[PDB]
Amino acid sequence: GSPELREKHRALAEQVYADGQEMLKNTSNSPELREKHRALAEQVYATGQEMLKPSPELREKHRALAEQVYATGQEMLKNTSNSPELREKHRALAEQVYATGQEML
Ligand code: HEM
Ligand code: HEM
Ligand SMILES: [Cl-]
Repeated sequence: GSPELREKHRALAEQVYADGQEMLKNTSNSPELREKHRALAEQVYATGQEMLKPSPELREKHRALAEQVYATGQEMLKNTSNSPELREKHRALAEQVYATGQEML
């Protein structure tokens, strides 16, 4: 429907992934970086919704996984330090979101 919106979503997704990976490599991240990631997360989520307004079952899966990853991140917003356990459970989920989005491409 709108390729411009799809590519905005993609580019935002890429940037979420980069600071995610960047943040993974540090025991403590500045609030600036943590906030960039999460503002970007908010905008990929928003652009994804905008597109719902491939197959329906694949979009459904991706959407459900997005919500789960976003809800997971919100819990991490309350923590000055997120542990390996938390950080890796979030990474695993986020990986499934990326995969399913790429499966639609
Ligand atoms: C929030 C985290 C999300 C991430 C990291 C994410 C990531 C991606 C990625 C990487 C793609 C493939 C883009 C490409 O390579 O061209 C994609 C496509 C897509 N995403 Fe998401 N997504 C997210 C959330 C959502 C949500 C919440 C929705 C819907 C409510 C959504 C709907 C879509 C749709 C419909 C496409 C395919 C668009 C098209 O084919 O024209 N996404 N997503
Ligand atoms: C794909 C969609 C993703 C969404 C919607 C998302 C969302 C969030 C949110 C809302 C937070 C809370 C921010 C904070 O604690 O300050 C967060 C934290 C985090 N995310 Fe993500 N994230 C995604 C992908 C990733 C990926 C792929 C990685 C790693 C490769 C990652 C690594 C992290 C890390 C390490 C934190 C914690 C930062 C810290 O404790 O200093 N995220 N994420
Ligand atoms: Cl804490």
